[PDB]
Amino acid sequence: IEEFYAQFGKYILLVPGKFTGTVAAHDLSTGRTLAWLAGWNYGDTNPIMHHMAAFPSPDPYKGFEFIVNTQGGKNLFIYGIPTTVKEPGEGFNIYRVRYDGTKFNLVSNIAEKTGLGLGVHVTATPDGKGFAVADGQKDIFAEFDLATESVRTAFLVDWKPNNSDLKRAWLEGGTMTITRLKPTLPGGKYDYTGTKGCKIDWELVPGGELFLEEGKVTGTRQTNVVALDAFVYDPRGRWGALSARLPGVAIIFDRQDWEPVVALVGAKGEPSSLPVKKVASDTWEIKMDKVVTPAHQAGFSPDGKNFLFMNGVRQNNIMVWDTSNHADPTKWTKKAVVEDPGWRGSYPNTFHMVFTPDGRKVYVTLWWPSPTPNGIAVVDARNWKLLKSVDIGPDMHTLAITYDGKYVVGVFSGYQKTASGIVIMDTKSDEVVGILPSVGGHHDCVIVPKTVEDLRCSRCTTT
Amino acid sequence: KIEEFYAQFGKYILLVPGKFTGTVAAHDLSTGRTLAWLAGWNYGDTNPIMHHMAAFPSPDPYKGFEFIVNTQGGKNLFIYGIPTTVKEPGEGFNIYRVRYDGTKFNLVSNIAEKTGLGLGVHVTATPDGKGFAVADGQKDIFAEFDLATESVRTAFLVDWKPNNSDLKRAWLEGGTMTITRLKPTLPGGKYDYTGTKGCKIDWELVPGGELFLEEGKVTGTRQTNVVALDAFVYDPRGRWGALSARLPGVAIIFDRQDWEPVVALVGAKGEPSSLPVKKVASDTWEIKMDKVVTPAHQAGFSPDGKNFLFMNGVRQNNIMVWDTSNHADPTKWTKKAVVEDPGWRGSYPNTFHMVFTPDGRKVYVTLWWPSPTPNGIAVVDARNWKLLKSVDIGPDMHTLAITYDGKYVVGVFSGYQKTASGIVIMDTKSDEVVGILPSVGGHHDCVIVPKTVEDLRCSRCTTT
Ligand SMILES: [Cu+2]
Ligand SMILES: [Cu+2]
Ligand SMILES: [Cu+2]
Ligand SMILES: [Cu+2]
Ligand SMILES: [Cu+2]
Ligand SMILES: [Cu+2]
Ligand SMILES: [Cu+2]
Ligand code: NA
Repeated sequence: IEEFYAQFGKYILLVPGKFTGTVAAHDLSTGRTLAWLAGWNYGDTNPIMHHMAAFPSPDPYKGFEFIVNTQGGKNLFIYGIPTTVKEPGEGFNIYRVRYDGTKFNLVSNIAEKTGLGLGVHVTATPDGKGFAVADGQKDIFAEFDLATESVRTAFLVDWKPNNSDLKRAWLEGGTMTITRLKPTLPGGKYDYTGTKGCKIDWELVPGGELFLEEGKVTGTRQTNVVALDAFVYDPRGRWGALSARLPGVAIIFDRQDWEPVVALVGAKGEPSSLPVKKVASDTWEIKMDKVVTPAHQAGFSPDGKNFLFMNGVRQNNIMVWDTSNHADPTKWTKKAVVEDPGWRGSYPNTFHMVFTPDGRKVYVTLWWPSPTPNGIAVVDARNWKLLKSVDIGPDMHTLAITYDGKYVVGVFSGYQKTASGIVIMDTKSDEVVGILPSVGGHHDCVIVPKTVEDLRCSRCTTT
Repeated sequence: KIEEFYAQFGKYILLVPGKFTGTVAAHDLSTGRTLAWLAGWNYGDTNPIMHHMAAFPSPDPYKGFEFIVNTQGGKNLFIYGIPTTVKEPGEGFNIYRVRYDGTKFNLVSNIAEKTGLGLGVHVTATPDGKGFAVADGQKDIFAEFDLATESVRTAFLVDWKPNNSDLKRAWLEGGTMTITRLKPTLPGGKYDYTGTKGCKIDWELVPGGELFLEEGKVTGTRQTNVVALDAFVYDPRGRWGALSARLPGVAIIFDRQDWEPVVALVGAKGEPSSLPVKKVASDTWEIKMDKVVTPAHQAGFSPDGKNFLFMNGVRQNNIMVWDTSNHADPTKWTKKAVVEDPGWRGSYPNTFHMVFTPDGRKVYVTLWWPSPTPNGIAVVDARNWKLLKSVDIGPDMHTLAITYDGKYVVGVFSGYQKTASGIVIMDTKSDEVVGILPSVGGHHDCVIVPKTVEDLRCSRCTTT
């Protein structure tokens, strides 16, 4: 067994636990868990540990830092756990955690310091000195400076539907408005702690994008939701892509002047992009005459020359843009679309991804609801053809890769109530080399990076 | 491919509680998958220190099984170094029945709320698989429960009256231990001991913590009346149970047929095998001790029931063994061997949790130390009563279970709730570690789901 682990190399796997309330680092070279922390011990009464990213450390085994965030409110009530809790904790914390070579230290709550409570993807910036967080119930994203724990920028995104009827509010198109946000409380604090700011009272769960149009999700501004998901970074610098699941759009922002420059449109058969028009000193718009399908997971390739966005449910595919023109995102155009006849139903959804460091392949999860086994698609990232699908387990989420390129490491999470695990796949044979047990509902995972170059294949360039 | 690893382990499911993680989980050791987990805080349990557990026989665990897991609460949250600013920790002391249904866990009931008894230390299944006991060493109460009707069969309180009321001498100089059969005091035949109610001390005497009380490190309203009950372990032959009391270093044998204590075994080397029990009221018994030589903690019978072990701790670190082959008469149980080692002569290691092989030829015993000394597993020849070998594992070693075919010991270590943790598997032929699996857990227990009553002889029933 130690022979088993000695193949993997000295890589540390970090995972949040979703409804377990924990975060944990595992030493893939020995099978030992190095450290873990349980949010509830600190008085977080609803620690839905959601997403995270880790910063470059010259020796992760001596120390490393990471951000992990949580959801809260009625997000406790949507995974089927028959809890009698009446008033769930507000959550939406953004925790800075440092491993000191023995234990995790809860260093700070960045959500409490800044007033932005945001509970979906966390991504590191490519120089490892800042991070972004987005939220799909509030439709806000921000980028943060790690050293000062302060907001660099924050934006609200809003939908104005053509047809105010809920079932048609996205299908018949609408106007997306992007507004740069400014702090409203004393001290330069934002007023978005806890559940404050929500358009809907819980998130749109994996594979659940259409649940809002279907009348399944309560809240006060249902038809104004776009479900922001993530801000992923071009590894070349300068640009980030903000995914918005309901319009199926990735808005490219220029991080130099903090403006949106163009809007990629996910659906197959739809234009490569739509323009972003500025309408006010801090406000921009995108007009869409229709929305063919929602989309979710998004990512750049290691060299930044491709960007992927996974259309889901109304279409299940991998949409690929040629992003090789780093100077001009209005040049980025659809170059390929990975499809398969077996993805013609509502599920599976093409899901989380990770590229090999050499950019030659991308691994993409295939998610279904219970009880179909969920899996990993292996895709040739030179000719954009599906090579292989491999079944893994129920409710498969994210993939990380060891930074030598030799093993993909993924998690599945049992819909928070059935089987869960860590899977390791050998990238030479594309076969599963083992399952390790995992007490986790993880929707995320990362391998602690040593360099900035490692972030190109980490929770920086992709979800 | 680890599947080669896992195919050798066999079809066995390991359950572990997470202590400070607040979870309980089952792992399928044949595939490495976690079958199901549950997080107590999801259910509104704000301080779910998931502590001890026992599982009941199931003809096919993979299609379903049930278990009990209980929790601690109150200031137990504050004793493992976690820099929490929480000021009003949940009261805790829940006892949960959980059922795996082949797909997920189902929190079937809260037996503490149902019965009125909040007891947060060892859980042990009875030999027939139809009942279970739970003991508590801050309240010094234990009870046996009927699983089917989720009711109390019997409950007892145990109290110490010291010869010397000075806290540092309150055990050393002896005292009277009083055992009282309790009656429910609330409507519905409920007891009144939910949450922190009944505590004599405000937290459990932590692993390796026995004397923290005499040295004045532990607050509480009845500090010199504590005996720190630990567990009620069962004779696999039936009839008898042994209730361990850490501070007096005694295991009180009870006759489960009429629920009376019958004899008190005394742990310490050089002291008598046992002391008599005197009945002094319809519901009250006494044991008199002229002194207490050392505390004792882990306790258990061999699978055949003919030996009983009690681990002396801190004043002496040894394994005391009684000949219990006389099933008819516990007053005849007499010390027959003690396992000692030069390396056991400091305060630690403390011989701790244990598991015997199905054939009874060996017993594996945890060696626990405070950080930063590597903790491990001792392998003891259970026929000649000699230490064969010690193996280093990792920090904060806890319990050991064994697969029912006898091939693998499976143990947990728990990082003092802050550092490294994991599940260790040890081949019982070579007595070497055959590897570590990751584990997000602070587990102080673990059990492999049994299929038969015979399996329980090597599970959380005969030993802790
Ligand atoms: Cu996402
Ligand atoms: Cu996911
Ligand atoms: Cu998620
Ligand atoms: Cu114990
Ligand atoms: Cu007999
Ligand atoms: Cu223990
Ligand atoms: Cu414990
Ligand atoms: Na009797």
